[PDB]
Amino acid sequence: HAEKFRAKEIYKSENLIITQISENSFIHTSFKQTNDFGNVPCNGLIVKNNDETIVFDTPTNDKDSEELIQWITGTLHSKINAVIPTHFHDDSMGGLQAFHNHNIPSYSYSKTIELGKENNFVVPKNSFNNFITLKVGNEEVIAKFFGEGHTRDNTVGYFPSENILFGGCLLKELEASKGYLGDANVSAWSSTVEKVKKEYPNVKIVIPGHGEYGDKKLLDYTIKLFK
Ligand SMILES: [Zn+2]
Ligand SMILES: [Zn+2]
Repeated sequence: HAEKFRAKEIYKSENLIITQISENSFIHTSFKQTNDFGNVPCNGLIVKNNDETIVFDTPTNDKDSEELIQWITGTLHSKINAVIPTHFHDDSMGGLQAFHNHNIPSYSYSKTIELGKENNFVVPKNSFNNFITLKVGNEEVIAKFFGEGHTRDNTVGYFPSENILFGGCLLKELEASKGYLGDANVSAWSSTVEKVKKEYPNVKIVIPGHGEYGDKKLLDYTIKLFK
């Protein structure tokens, strides 16, 4: 990592890690319990302007979501304008009920709601097809569907003021394996990520759904992996 903004790990408990990666954005990392490999890390993104934030992805469960919400409200001293699960799997949406219990507006791609309901998961209350821009303070965030890949509903988040891309599980960390393909369209995945890369050429940081963030190289790696 050689970004002009030197990343800072500003919070660490047994269950949640916050890593500041730009002046006003932060990776949230929590864990998914798998009966096979123990706890595996899962990422989301917090963006902030003044005393307002937007969160991409929930932790897998309400307890960790509550820890995250209380950290934002209690330590970042900010309101949460919105939460945006980037796909229907638990590592993006499993802890959504906690956000609803705080009356935090939730948004996802329409297909995320459809696939969530098919699995009797709690789903967001608002939907879009195929992008939305939401205000955070005097800035905005983009949430957009570019095509199928890891799942058929996966969306990405972009914070243009700091050129931060939250790729979600559509994006892989460098050298990652292909991961869980049970819900994937591997035929479209590379083309989808090519579209993301074309749309955000000035990207500075790319955050994958699991593992280590980096720069545009994660886009190139993920494209190549699925060709
Ligand atoms: Zn997934
Ligand atoms: Zn994932």
